[PDB]
Amino acid sequence: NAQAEEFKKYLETNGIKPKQFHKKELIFNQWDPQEYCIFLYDGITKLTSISENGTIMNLQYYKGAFVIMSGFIDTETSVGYYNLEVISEQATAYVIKINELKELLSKNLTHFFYVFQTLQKQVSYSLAKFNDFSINGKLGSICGQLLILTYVYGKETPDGIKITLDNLTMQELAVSRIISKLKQEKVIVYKNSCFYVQNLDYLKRYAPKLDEWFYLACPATWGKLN
Amino acid sequence: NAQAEEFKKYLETNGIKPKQFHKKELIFNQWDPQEYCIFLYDGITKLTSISENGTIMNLQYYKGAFVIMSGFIDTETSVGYYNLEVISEQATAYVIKINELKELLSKNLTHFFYVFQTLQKQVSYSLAKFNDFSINGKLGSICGQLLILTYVYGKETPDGIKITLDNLTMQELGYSHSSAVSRIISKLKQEKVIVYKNSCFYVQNLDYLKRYAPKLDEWFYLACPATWGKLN
Ligand code: NA
Ligand code: NA
Repeated sequence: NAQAEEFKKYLETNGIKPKQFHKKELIFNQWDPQEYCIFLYDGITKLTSISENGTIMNLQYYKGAFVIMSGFIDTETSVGYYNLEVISEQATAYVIKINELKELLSKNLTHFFYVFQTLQKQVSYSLAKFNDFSINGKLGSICGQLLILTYVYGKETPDGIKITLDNLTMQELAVSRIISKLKQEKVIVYKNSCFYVQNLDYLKRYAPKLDEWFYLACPATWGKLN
Repeated sequence: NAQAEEFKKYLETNGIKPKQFHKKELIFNQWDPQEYCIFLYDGITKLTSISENGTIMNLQYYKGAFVIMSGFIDTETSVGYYNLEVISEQATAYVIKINELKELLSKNLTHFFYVFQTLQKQVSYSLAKFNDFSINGKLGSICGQLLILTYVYGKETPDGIKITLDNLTMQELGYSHSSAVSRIISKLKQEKVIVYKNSCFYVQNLDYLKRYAPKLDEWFYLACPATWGKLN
């Protein structure tokens, strides 16, 4: 991701230093009155919410390089009260107050467009997941998440497409019903302490709009397993 | 609003004329290779995806003023195979090409921020919708849709917060028939939180919708506080 490398070099040349975080550690929480822009450079995180009765809901997942923003860029108020929790063993992220982001992007249109496109990618990803859901319910939801894991952390082997993601990260990342029936049906295989995908076509068949979204947004990655 | 009218005058000053569209017309279709930024100034539209077997899927509804885009601004490549259908009797929208938009935004950062924040609102909207869903299933989904309808087209009257929306648009949204949905709707009608009278919906217990769709209420507060304050 050359755009992300250029973005980090821009950040550092302007005195913003990388921070490291450990699993379960929060980059920002939902009660923070300071709005941020997190350039998640490396690792995996989850955007979660805490309801009034303390129930934790997992809303989204992100992997570096990506941009998460807790405030609006111009008004600098909150876009929504959330927590960004690290779920990989380690994570590297650049934390910026929203106003400093406004300045930095204001003096560079290239990286401004980069962050813009990260927003666009979120929006189109949401639309594709909603389409796949409207068509196939939770089967399509799970097929889409499995397809994303396949395209991202997938490696071909004589046994299938190994999802080379740490087993602990996989655990951290009705459901059981249809996934048991999926591996029942040989779409996935949980042999040798890891998931091997052996029916990519099935996944694509049931998450067609997310497959399209990945084809357009991550064409390089999409082209290796197709 | 103010920012929308400023963006409209900016577009016109840069030689971008508005365009009219009748109901069911397509502002753009999935096969058009040209990418666009669409500034829907007036009216209502819907973003559809057509599956292999022809099933038109309704993904999202947009109301003017708002901004839709079919291409990524950095790479100038498509964000997806979508259609933008007008569901209003009439709609006024500006059709800019993606590269022309890049030029126009690079020349004035206030409009750049306007569009940036539009996308931010859309992202956080999806997040809030999914949160309320994960919490309260279809009850929360329905309460949230009713809440956003009430904030947009709400009109305070002795009969509650009337939903100032055509019965045609209301049928397009389907409120007027899924089994599960009817079950929820009937309970709500019987409880006297929504009353369907005068061929139109009224809301008499906004607190119920706000309580069983909390994250969307929060979203409206944080991104549309002008509208949120009218009914609070
Ligand atoms: Na916060
Ligand atoms: Na397109």
